[PDB]
Amino acid sequence: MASMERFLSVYDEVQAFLLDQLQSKYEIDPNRARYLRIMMDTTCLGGKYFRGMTVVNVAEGFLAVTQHDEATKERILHDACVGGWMIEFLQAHYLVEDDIMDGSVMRRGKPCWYRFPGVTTQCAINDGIILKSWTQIMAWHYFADRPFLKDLLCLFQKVDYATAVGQMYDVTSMCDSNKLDPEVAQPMTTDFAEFTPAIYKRIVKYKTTFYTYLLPLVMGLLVSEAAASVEMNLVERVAHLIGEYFQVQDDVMDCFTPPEQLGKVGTDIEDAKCSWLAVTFLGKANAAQVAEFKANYGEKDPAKVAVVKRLYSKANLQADFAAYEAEVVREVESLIEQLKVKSPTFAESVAVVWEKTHKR
Amino acid sequence: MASMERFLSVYDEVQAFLLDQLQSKYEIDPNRARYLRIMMDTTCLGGKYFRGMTVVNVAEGFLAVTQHDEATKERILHDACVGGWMIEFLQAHYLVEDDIMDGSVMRRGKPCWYRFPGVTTQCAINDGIILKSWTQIMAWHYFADRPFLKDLLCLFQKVDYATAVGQMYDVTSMCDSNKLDPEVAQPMTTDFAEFTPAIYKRIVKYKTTFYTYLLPLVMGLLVSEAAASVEMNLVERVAHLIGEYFQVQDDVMDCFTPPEQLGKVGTDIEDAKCSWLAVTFLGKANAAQVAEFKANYGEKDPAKVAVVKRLYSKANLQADFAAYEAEVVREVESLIEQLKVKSPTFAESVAVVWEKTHKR
Ligand SMILES: O=C(c1ccccc1)N1C[C@@H](CO)[C@@H]2Oc3ccccc3[C@@H]21
Ligand SMILES: O=C(c1ccccc1)N1C[C@@H](CO)[C@@H]2Oc3ccccc3[C@@H]21
Ligand SMILES: [Zn+2]
Ligand SMILES: [Zn+2]
Ligand SMILES: [Zn+2]
Ligand SMILES: [Zn+2]
Repeated sequence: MASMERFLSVYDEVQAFLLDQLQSKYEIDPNRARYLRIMMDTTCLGGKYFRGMTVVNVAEGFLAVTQHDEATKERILHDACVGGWMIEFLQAHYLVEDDIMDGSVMRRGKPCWYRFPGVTTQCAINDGIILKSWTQIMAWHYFADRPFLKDLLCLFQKVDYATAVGQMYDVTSMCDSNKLDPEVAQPMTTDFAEFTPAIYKRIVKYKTTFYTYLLPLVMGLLVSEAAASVEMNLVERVAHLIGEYFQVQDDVMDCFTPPEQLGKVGTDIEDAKCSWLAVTFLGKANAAQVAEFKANYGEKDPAKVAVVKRLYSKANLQADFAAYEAEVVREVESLIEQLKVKSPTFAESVAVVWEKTHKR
Repeated sequence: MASMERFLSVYDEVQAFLLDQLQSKYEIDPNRARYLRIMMDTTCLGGKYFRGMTVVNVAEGFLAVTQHDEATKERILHDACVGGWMIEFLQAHYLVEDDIMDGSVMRRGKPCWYRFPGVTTQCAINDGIILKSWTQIMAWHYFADRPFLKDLLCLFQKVDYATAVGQMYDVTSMCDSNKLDPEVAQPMTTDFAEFTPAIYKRIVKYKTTFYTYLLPLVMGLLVSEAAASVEMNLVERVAHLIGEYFQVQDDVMDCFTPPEQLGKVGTDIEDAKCSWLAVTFLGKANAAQVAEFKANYGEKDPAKVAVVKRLYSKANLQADFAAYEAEVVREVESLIEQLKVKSPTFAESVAVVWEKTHKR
């Protein structure tokens, strides 16, 4: 069976399980079951399933070099699918809640969930709660007797938390830290002193890299009972590096990719986000350019946004991007080499992860 | 040591733990640590701590009849405190997110978290996420080697899920079930055919009773390694009964308790909630009264809300309330008797739970 069809089949299985359980144990009625079914589909399906498929790919790599009964190979692949769906549902949770938090309009060329007419924010916030709760229901049901259950729940839990911490770093990235205070409405920074490499890296590491790259890789290891074929500190380092790169690309596309291709109208400039463009721009700008940036960034006014875009184009950031990319290729290659020592298989899965990120 | 001072001390301990861990492992800075500290205090403190103190009270009951080393008694009490805080933090999560969902203005005579000037909905939604994530951090840290860890995590997880399902039942309680559809903006019911005893009971059982009464009771059992002194089906039945009563009282107060005493301006009538008042009213009204109710319920207009209030006063619901109360006293007493068979101690803790609910 091809991996994707296995993964998609398991979605139908897991869906059926969750909805049958709501009927048998939670007293649900058919219409509310249907609402949840549609919610699940709308929020969890239609992306590339990169995250969930990474769990499957890591597990397949181990299967090719480890002796097992056929039924064991099936059980491991089933588990890697369930585990992959746990990640996809965790993402779904964060995309639902993030879109409400940010007042986002679209996602993947469709309206954000909360904007569907029969949803509304009042329901959507809870719908996103349910999404994450379903990850735990999946784990407890499918992995009840598994030796990796403890480690998988503990890992999931740390990654979820890291992600919410990351979200906090992100939403607060345009405030001055010394001014944070629940009692006082928060001004946007005027100095941009916090738009640094170190601060950017912190936002991205927590907000994205733990759930997008560390969790799929380590989950594949856990369902394969392979966590001793790796040095975990290498896995962490390479995850943090590739994830950073992913976000840098996402940031560039927010400003420069046509909305029909992006699946949304990018607003990082108006939202005053700590983007790779803004930090790299401020890293090379002269006094006049810095001043022009301050006068126009973080404003909904299209005139001011076009001024920021012009400032980015004029500042030749494509060159800094090529240079960053070179350095990431170097470091990722180095880490892949170091991972070959203990597991050539795992190293190859990481190479694939990197190719899929680097090319897209 | 008196139970409350132990419980409050453990809050400071747990706080310190969480915030020290953010600094040592999550790269947090002092100002964001302070924001989180203030968030935690604001959202988790200042209620009666009924839920968390129930875990402590159940555990103390067992201590009085079970032989243990002093250090064991301390360890059990510490665990019951941590477990109680897990529940208080879970509530905090749900109150933060519910207040945003409902556009609530106050809670306990203070502004809802999301309305603090330096919070905003964008941060508050994530703050409520963090709140729940902290329950898991607490459990994994404090209960890492405990024999009850699995059962406690699995129970917590089921109660959280039940609660979010309950939230869905609640927010959708004024729609006609056959009309639920993410694609279509939802009209309020015109027939009120779903304002029934069975439907009300379902909302309350899931939205409130699992986290307010079942979880504190069973958590006390788990931290005491006492789950075999009880018949779990009795524990469930008595929790569901007392919790229902709690909600019925809450519903009456929403309409009839002065706002300064309530800690908020009640809006169940304007929000078209499936309240005990509306279901009991529709259970005894004549055709004219039903029609007047339909013409005025679920509208912000104060004139229409006063008409609904007048309809409730005129319909002598205090009498139905006294009758309900009598029947609950009966049934709770019966269940307490049945629980004395296996554990007089546990039965007494349940009696206390009931006294504190029944009197308040
Ligand atoms: O893109 C690069 C880069 C790095 C190494 C070699 C060549 C280019 N940099 C360095 C800083 C320039 O302002 C920016 O901080 C960053 C933090 C994380 C990821 C990326 C960047 C940005
Ligand atoms: O309050 C009572 C009651 C019950 C038993 C004896 C005396 C009074 N009832 C019965 C139904 C009247 O419309 C209401 O459905 C309910 C569902 C749950 C809790 C409470 C009620 C309400
Ligand atoms: Zn966001
Ligand atoms: Zn982006
Ligand atoms: Zn609510
Ligand atoms: Zn209420």
